[PDB]
Amino acid sequence: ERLSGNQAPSLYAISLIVVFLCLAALYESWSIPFSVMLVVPLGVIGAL
Amino acid sequence: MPNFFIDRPIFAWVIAIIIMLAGGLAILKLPVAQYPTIAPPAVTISASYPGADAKTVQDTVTQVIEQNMNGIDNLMYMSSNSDSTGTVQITLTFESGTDADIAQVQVQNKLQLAMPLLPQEVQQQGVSVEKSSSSFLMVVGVINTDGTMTQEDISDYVAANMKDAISRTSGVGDVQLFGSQYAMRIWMNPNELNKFQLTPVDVITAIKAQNAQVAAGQLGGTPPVKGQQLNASIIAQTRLTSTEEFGKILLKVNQDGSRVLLRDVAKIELGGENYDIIAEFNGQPASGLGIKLATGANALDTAAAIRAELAKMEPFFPSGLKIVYPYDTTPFVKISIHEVVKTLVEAIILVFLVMYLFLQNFRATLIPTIAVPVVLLGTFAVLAAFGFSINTLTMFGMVLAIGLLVADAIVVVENVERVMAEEGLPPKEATRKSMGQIQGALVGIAMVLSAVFVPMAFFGGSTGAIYRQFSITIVSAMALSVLVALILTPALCATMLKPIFNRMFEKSTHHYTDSVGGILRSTGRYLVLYLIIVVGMAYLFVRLPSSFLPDEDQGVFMTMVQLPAGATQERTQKVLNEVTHYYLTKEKNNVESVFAVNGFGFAGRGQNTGIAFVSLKDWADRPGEENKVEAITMRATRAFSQIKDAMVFAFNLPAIVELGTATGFDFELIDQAGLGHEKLTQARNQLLAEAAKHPDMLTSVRPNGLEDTPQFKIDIDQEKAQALGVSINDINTTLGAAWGGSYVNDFIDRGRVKKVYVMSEAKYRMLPDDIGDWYVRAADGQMVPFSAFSSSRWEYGSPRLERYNGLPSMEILGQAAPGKSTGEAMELMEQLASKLPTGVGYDWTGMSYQERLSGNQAPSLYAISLIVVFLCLAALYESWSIPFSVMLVVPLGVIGALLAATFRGLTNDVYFQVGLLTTIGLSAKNAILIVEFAKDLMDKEGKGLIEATLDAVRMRLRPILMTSLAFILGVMPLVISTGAGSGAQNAVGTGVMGGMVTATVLAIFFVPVFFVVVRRRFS
Amino acid sequence: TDADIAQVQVQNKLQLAMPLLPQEVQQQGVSVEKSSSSFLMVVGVINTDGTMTQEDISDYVAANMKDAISRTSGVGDVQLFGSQYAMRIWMNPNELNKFQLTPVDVITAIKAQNAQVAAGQLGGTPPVKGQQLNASIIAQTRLT
Amino acid sequence: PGADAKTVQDTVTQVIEQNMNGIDNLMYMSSNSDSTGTVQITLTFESGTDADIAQVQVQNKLQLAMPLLPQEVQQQGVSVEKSSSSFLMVVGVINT
Amino acid sequence: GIKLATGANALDTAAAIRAELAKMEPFFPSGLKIVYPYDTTPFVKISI
Amino acid sequence: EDTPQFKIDIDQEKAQALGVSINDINTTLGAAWGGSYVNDFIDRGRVK
Ligand SMILES: CCCCCCCCCCCC
Repeated sequence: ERLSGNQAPSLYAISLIVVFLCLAALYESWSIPFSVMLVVPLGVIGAL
Repeated sequence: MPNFFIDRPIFAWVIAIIIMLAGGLAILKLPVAQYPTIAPPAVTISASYPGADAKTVQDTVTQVIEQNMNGIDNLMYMSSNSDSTGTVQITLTFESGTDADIAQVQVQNKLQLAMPLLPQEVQQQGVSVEKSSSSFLMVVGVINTDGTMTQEDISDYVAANMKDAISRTSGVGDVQLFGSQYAMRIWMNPNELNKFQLTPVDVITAIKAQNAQVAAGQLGGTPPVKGQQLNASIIAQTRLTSTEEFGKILLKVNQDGSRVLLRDVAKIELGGENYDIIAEFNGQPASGLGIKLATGANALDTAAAIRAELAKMEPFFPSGLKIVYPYDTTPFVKISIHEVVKTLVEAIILVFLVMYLFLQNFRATLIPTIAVPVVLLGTFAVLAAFGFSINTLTMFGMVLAIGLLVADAIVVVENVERVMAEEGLPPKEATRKSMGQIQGALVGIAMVLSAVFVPMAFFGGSTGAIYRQFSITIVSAMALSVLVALILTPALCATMLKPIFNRMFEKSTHHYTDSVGGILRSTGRYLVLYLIIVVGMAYLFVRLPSSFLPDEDQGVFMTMVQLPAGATQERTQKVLNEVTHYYLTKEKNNVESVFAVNGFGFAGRGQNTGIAFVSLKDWADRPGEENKVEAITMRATRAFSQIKDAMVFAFNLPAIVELGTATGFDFELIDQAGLGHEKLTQARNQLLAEAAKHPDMLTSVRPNGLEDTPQFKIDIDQEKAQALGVSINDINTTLGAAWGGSYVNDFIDRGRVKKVYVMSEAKYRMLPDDIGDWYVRAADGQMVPFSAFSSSRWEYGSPRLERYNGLPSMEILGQAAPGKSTGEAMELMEQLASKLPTGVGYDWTGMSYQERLSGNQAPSLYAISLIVVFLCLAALYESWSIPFSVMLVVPLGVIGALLAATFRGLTNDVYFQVGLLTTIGLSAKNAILIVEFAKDLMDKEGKGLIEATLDAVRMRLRPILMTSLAFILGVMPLVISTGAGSGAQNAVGTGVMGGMVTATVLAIFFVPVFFVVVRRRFS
Repeated sequence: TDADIAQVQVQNKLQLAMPLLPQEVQQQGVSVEKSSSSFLMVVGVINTDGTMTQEDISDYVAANMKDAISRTSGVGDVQLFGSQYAMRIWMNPNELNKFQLTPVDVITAIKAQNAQVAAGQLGGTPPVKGQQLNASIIAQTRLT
Repeated sequence: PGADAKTVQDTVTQVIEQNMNGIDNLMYMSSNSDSTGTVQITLTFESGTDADIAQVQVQNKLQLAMPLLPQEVQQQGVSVEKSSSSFLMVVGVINT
Repeated sequence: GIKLATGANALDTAAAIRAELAKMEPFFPSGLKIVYPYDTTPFVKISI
Repeated sequence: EDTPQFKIDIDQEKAQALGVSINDINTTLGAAWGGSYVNDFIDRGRVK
């Protein structure tokens, strides 16, 4: 239990890096992925 | 594929970041050692039978064990020893790739079923099945300053307070002591045993009785009575804890009412379990801790954790006890890898300066400053995929790989700059024009260079384990370099490379094409000049000594004193006090410390054998070529030549401590017909005296074992022992326990189980006249001397007996003469051994076993190279006779390496053979891009075969000088470096840079010769 | 099933039971082995002249041939069609009767007088200061 | 058999535990020692380890501890089992 | 009589038994000869 | 939690003076109060 909750923050970090780079390698623009990595806090707040 | 990046510079940036993030989190999770596992897996059975000579050990322990080593998988050979110390060492060597944990359990399960077949005293000592990977990470020595703690006071403190937590602190493998802990120690006095009519048998019987453990049950146990209210586990007489309690042990009571106790006939100390080895550190007494390294651990992080833990023990020590470090190769592996990472980082700097010389724009020099450290990082990400480590072998694979990386980002980076010059193409339209040229002969670079290095990982058997460490890390830095040439390289030229020094007036005014155009007029005069190079490289290659790995200054060397036969422990301690005295009054300015071990040497463990762990100063505190181990061991061996009644040979460590040597063999001599030991020595002396009359082929031939020594036979008469009525199992027990020692049972000291030994006191077992002080009871109570039933004599016997594959043997070490190869010396030895007496065989072991089973692998895998390199170049061009123009550049790079190795004193070790193939790699890469352009100018234009060759050579002249000048200067500190780890980089650096001088100064002339001469033959 | 691990798991659970066996079973050798049910081959050894009997060949192919074949990789176990030599003592109940001897007295005499004895050393460790000699002491050996 | 819990603690349990180091993948150890004389030493490995590679690595350095144990343990035999702690099911048997 | 271990190749084992027997033949006493009265592996080779 | 125990303490030399052996004592105290596995028998075809 203190291994799940201790590595969780690093799961959220490397999962946001991958979805950022997969987005920039598809829609070209560096500003595109930044348009949508701002939408992640809008959906996390309803989850919790 | 590189033209898909017409409009995707970002998608090139994404998967460049992915390679830098795969390589970034790989370095932080990758093992760091000095060397990989080169030696094949080997498992050592160690048994011990105290008091026994070599024959009692062999006939009761050694043959019984090895008649049960069967059904074990992947076993190459097996070889055992039998000392007069009383020790067995059976080594079982397995094939490469054998799971050493699986093979070890199979060895110990066949031995666990053979434990009821061994003597009971061997079962009490316990056999050990350990994986022999003998590489001391670092030796923790422990000494007292003033001295109240003796040899065994320190060794018991280490094993009870220091050994347990060093076995912790993750990354530590097995630990191993220089000494033994305490034991309760009964020194018998045969005068009182004669006086009270006791034997040593009566002493042994009363100690097993009055020191035991009792199961006693419970109060209110199960089934109870009804209405029971109480449980209590009851405790009975436990083991003894103190020295005073052993003295009070009743032996017998005389009829007049007197107690005959143990301390009345003996004296009882608390001493070591054995007294065979005594260890000193600068003369004052010491202990020690050899430490091994685990799997998947760093060698730089455990030594930073052991030493960080020994600082958390130095408060709690007794006042006087400190820690020294007589053997620590970790500063050598810390510097010598950091001095290769400095070559990597200052290779990217020299790219940045060479390309600001030749090109005069800042925005172009950033482009190989990006693409070269991406492929370096991606090579670390693929070593973790294969499961490798950061070691010396895979870091010089980097250094040699940074000639290809430099050559893959100078080519095309330059070609984009060239098509922007002769026409005003914008930087995106010009980058596609470069992909019309450098695309197809760039994925042919990727596949010709695979066939140079991929059939090198298939070299087998503890020498191809070294070549596989180079061949993975170079094909990795060649496959990504191409992948980083089509992607994230062209992209960096379509962007950030903006359109449109009195040296260009000298460089571009070159009469090179005026020279080459006169060479093509006269090709026959220089075609025979090429044959002088082919014969010149086919002679310097043959006349060259062979080697494995260069000698290096470890900071620590060795010294081996070996006394004659029958020598004692004080007579060997006398010489080690004269060797320690040498290094502290004659070599004061070089050596910090000397750790003398009296008792153990190469493989014997007699009292006439000793060794010293001489550790030098820091390399920065010890300058000069005169102050290295190449000279210090030379200049001490001169000084230890006039010492008498000893052989004291100071020497340097090898590269891998557990390999053999080059130009040297390792020979066995088996008696496969039951001849005997004296029939095998006469076959051994016949072979050596016949191998000494071939001095031009065989040098330094010798036996590895020991020669026969006088030993003191005692001989019981049987009727004299029965007419007196004494039993032989009382006679042999009195002789064995007193003179040899007898482990009896255990006791508990400070909550720690420790042994109890029974042996005679030292002043009653030194001489053959002390036999007359030992009497034995008869059945009726008479004390009978040993002279009353037993004579004695002196006779020869073997202090060390060897067996090989279950049959007796005598190992023979030798080496080839200066100027001849090993297999020529190895076929002579088996022409001499076919003239031996009938029933004597031979076999090859060690490194000679590997060299025999892998004979035609070097010309048979390079034959598969030359077919695939031919086919991948016949694929690239449109003709079958087009590969020639390229394949004949191979003697042009090798000729400079064979010169640069003989004008310095080098040798074709494993660092010179990897350096050839990376100069064969660069000369063939440059030759492809010449005759690619010259073949395209014939097809897409109307160039007539000399207009094509001269046009293509002047437009490839500029990059072929950039990647040569960047990589001469890159490895140029490697040929000048001295001291700290510079043995390897002088070997890899010199054979490269002298070999690629003659690939850029002469290769730029013969490739335009070969492109024209070949296709006028096949027009 | 990985038969390497499946044969470790057998003699894991067998060495729990092995000290619960008769002593004569243990000193003959208990063996665990990964093998086929039937023979891969048979290697027959004959004598083409007649200087060796049937039990002279079986001793040679056990002392000199059986152990190196069983160390060859792939060989599960070896079945010898014969037996090697033993020192074979054929007692006689009438002379044992005539001298009031039993087979126990035969066995006890052989264990005493056929022994390989560990007898120590002259000048072994820890020595007296000034010791100048070191030599092994040779007591009884095996009968040959 | 028939030993105080402190006596098996320093003659048996610690003797095993200073040898159980260097085994690959190790999360923790937890041993116990009763007054019956019984000791079990759980060697919890980290998840993803082959439980049969780990069972033969804990076994080939258990066997170099038999030279250091009291000799009464070698007749009962010190086991090593691929282990478990919870019951999958209980099968009861009654009489009617 | 030679039993084959579990998993071992029958032809690689039989070819490795003949390599050991060839090393014992130089040291036989005179008149002693190896015969091959039963071998299941020549079927495996000659049928393929 | 810490149980009361019953340390019975067989003194050596008092037993040595009375003429008893310690090994007949220790197999008397153990067999009576704890029990002793002697050997095996066969109940309905099983070694018990
Ligand atoms: C992504 C590039 C992977 C390169 C892998 C190198 C393979 C080398 C094989 C050499 C023979 C074992």
